[PDB]
Amino acid sequence: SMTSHSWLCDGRLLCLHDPSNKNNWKIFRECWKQGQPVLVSGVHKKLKSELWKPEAFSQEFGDQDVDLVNCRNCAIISDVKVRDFWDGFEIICKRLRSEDGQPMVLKLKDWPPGEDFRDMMPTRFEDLMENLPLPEYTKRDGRLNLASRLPSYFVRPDLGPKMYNAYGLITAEDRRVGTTNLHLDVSDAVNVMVYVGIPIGEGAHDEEVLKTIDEGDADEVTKERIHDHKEKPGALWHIYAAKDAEKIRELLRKVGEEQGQENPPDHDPIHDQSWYLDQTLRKRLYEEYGVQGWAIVQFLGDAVFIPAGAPHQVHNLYSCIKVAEDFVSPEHVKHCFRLT
Ligand SMILES: Nc1ccccc1Nc1ccccn1
Ligand SMILES: [Cl-]
Ligand SMILES: [Cl-]
Ligand SMILES: [Cl-]
Ligand SMILES: [Cl-]
Ligand SMILES: [Mn+2]
Repeated sequence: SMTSHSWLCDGRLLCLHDPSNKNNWKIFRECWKQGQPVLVSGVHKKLKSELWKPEAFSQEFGDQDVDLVNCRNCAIISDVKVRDFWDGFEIICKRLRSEDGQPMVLKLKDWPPGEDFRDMMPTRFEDLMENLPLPEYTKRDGRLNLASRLPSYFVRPDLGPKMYNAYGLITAEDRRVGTTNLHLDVSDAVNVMVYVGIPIGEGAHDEEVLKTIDEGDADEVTKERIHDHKEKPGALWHIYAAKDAEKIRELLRKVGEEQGQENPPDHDPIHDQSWYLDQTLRKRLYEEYGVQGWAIVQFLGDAVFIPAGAPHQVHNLYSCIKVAEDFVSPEHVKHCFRLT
């Protein structure tokens, strides 16, 4: 039976089922006021699927110059053509190779660059912005988006959206690396999975993906979305409450010191964007500091709502295209104020 919502993370995460329902705010706003993330499924069914394919991005934009990041070691690959990234998205035998001769796991850095998404891709911009869930919060002019209404005493988000494109992490060693390291934003964000690419050439890679989700602490209902409904999983997220950010900074100062980093006692390991919390570090955070997070698997068409101030990290299971929009809800406006 079609239902308004369900729960993940053993009751700790709201999952809304219908992305465009005018009644969603009534369920959403109580969870949001408490500083919880929220998942909305089914956004892919609202979009024009032909606009969100890796082959179309290569054909239309392939001659642009870009930088890539090697996710395994954080090395920058400078001034290559964007087709060198897109043509290897799903076909492993076409990927740029490291010196060891392996195909690299790559992230496309800042593309489209800065605020240029709308100018470069006007049909994509329209398709995304018209189908975002919770539109009074997420649209540039929504009644509960304060972004366009605040004075300079508040940090205002840039004009979006922003596109986040990266290969899937593959090996047992890759389980300890992030696609995007632990960081926080002073604005709220909605992040939509518009495409998941399951590769070929080393296709048969299904078992390291299950072990990553299991060791990632994903709940039993999340696991049933794969085995029972055959949905395509894109990325594993860990999100922490804004109120736990300083305890996470204390853990990462102690670990920085154990590993022989030499940091001033006030330095900010979350702002540095240099850490990925692996199974060892997540268990340490829980046992030693009393901090629990939310382990979230984002499937094709899932929109993840990330509260302002909430530390979070992302680990791609397969090749992903994500599009995100920042906004300023009244619930969380304290996080972007420049005083006290
Ligand atoms: N998605 C949703 C959200 C809030 C309120 C109602 C719905 N819709 C619905 C449709 C059939 C049966 C029961 N609920
Ligand atoms: Cl808050
Ligand atoms: Cl376009
Ligand atoms: Cl709304
Ligand atoms: Cl990062
Ligand atoms: Mn972020």
